[PDB]
Order: sequence, then structure tokens, then C-alpha cells
Amino acid sequence: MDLYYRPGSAPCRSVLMTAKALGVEFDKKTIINTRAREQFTPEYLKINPQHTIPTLHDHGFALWESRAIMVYLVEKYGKDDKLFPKDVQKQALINQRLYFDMGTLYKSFSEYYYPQIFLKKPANEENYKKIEVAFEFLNTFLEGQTYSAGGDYSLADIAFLATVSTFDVAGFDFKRYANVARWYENAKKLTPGWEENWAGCQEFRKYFD
Amino acid sequence: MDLYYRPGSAPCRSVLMTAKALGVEFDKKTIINTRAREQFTPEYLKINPQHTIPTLHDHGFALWESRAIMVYLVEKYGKDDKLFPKDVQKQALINQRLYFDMGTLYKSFSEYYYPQIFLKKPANEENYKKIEVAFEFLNTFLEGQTYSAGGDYSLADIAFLATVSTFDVAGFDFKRYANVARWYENAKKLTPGWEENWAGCQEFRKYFD
Repeated sequence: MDLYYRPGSAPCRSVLMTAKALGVEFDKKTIINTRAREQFTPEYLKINPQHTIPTLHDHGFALWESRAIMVYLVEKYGKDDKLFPKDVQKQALINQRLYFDMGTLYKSFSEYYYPQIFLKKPANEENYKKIEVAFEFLNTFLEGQTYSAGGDYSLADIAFLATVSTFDVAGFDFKRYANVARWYENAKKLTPGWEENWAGCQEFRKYFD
Repeated sequence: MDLYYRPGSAPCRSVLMTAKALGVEFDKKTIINTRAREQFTPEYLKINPQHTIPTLHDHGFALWESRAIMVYLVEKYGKDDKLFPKDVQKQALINQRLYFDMGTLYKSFSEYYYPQIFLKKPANEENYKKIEVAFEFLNTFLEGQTYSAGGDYSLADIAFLATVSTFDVAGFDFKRYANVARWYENAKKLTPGWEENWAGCQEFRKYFD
């Protein structure tokens, strides 16, 4: 299978960490140059009409949305179901956390930082407060818990590592969210794709230079 | 099980349509008065610390995020898997569509209309264009297709009916998206919860009065 991605991209990095966790290798990894509008070519649009990254192309099956890709890889190529268990309630909790990551936590990242790093606008304090709101919720989810979506390390932890590491490299102070700080340092140790993720975070950091 | 909801709410309506499709009845349906901050009570926060609607409470299991609830109901209470099939690739496509609904299509709704109906600001033309972008993608997804996520009616169709019916009641002209218009009228006919959904849309319409 081929992965169309950018190493700096948090959703891309979540997919890469998932593949590493599963012992899955991509037959091909294609870096999309979005400055050159490579996502807008007829060939790319044929695979992904929404022209987003990451895009997975697996024996003729095209898939996008990082969190859909993550679940797909576990369900198809996973030697076991630990990251996304068969149990309906356990999957449901992971799914809720994945939606939270997309719609609340990473949303708070893009809404605060993108206008700065891409649009060159000053920091918006109300958008900063929305990050704090999001971290407060994550902190509450982690109250009394080692992992973010149940008693075992799961896809939720990988998605959150991709997002939180982006906050980390951006210089956001999340130390004060005590449960988040605890969870983060421990989860890093349990993530075989961590080094690759942090290296990719450095590509993203270039936007802040 | 108990559902905490508001009839006007699109994510709530997606859950209600799913339950009807499955022949599932809620043992209790509790309308949350958000003007009275009922979602902020210790009792509500105990079930859902994020204080959102819809929230499902099923024999001690609390779940939120409408699309997580939808999948949960199919997987747990579904007599068959038709709406969310066992097949990994079919589930993956539905999942991508569900993320699109949350992050792109319904996002375009809230970003355009919420500042108007709740914050009393004038319509923002750039936000209007983002709706058109979203409908264009949905229109492309439906090119040559009867349903929105594969050859059979699925959870993707229910999520999109909840969202698109909200656009409909809001007065957005989507007729020009020919595939969307076709899909919508046909999908309504195949949705046993449709009448309840459209009635709930009238509660939402009150915000436009």
C-alpha cells in the first residue's frame, strides 16, 4: 500500500505511529507538495476527490481521514485487536475520543495557530482560551486513568500523541494539566513510532521559524 | 437506556433516526435545557464531563459524540450489520464519510449560521463559500452513486440526512447540487425516522424566526 502524506502533519503522524505499532510497513510513502498543488492533479483527485492528506491507497481501495485510516489498519492488518478491541463498548469509547481529538482538541490547535503561522495574524486570546478548554477536558478524561480510552493503550492514545506533540513543538505549556503531563510522558515510552513522530514534529516546527 | 438530547439538534436527530432504523426504543428520552445550563449540573457532568448533547446512558455506560453513538447502537443492538457492515473496507468508507460530516459538512453549517442565529452577526460570505465547497465534495461523492457510502444505505446516509435537512430547513439552496438533490429525496423515502427528523427540524427553525 501507498501512503500520501507530509511528515510534519499531525494526522499523517497519527497514521505513521499506528503502522509502526502494528508492524505494518507501507510499500510506498509519497510526500505531497501542497505548495505545488500536487493534491489537485487529476491523478490525486482520482484517488481522493477531497484532496486531503493523509491518503491511503491499498490495492485499489482509497481511504482518507486519518482516524478512519487508523481504524482500518488495526482491523485489517492487526495481529490482534488490542489497539481497537472487538468489544463494542471499548470501541465506542475510543471512537468518542477520536471525534474529540478531531473536533475539539486538534481543532483548537488549528484555530489558534494556523492564522498565525500561515495567515500571519496576531494571536487571538479567545482562541487561546479554547485550547485551555480542550486541555481541561482531556485532563478530566485522564483523571484516575493511565490511558485516554480505557484500561489499555489504544488508538486514542496514538491520536492524542500526534495532537499533543504538535502543541508541544508549538511551545504550548500543558505541564499545568497534571494528568495530561503524566499520560504524555508515559505514553511516549509505549509508542514504538514516537521517535519518527517527534522528528516529523520538527518539520512542522519550521512554520514557526 | 436513556438519551439526553434536544429535538432540534442535528447530531441528536442522527441518533434518533438510527434508533428508529434499528427498531430500538429508548427507555427514557430527556430533553436538556441548555438555556438553564442543565448540562452543567454535577449529575450531568458525572455522566458526560464534556457536557454535550446527545449523551447516551446505557446500563451504566455513558457515551457521547453522535457518530460514536450511531455506530454503538448498530454494533450492539442491530439485528443485522447492514447500516455498518462487518466488512473492513465498507466500514472504513462509512467512517471517512462520518468524519466528513462532522469536520466539513456540518462544520460549514455551524460556522455560517451560528454567528447569525445565536450571535446576531451579519452573514459572512466567505463562510457561505465554505458551505458550497462542502456541498461540492458531497456532490462528487454521490456522482454515479445511489447512496453516500457504498452500494447500500448506511449510517453515512443517516448522518448526512440529519445535516442536509438542517441546511434545508435553514433555507440553503442545495438543488443545484444535482447528485445531492437526487440522493436526498430518495434517502428520505428509505428512512423510517424521517418524519420525526423533519418535525425536529422545525424546533431548530425557531432560531430563524
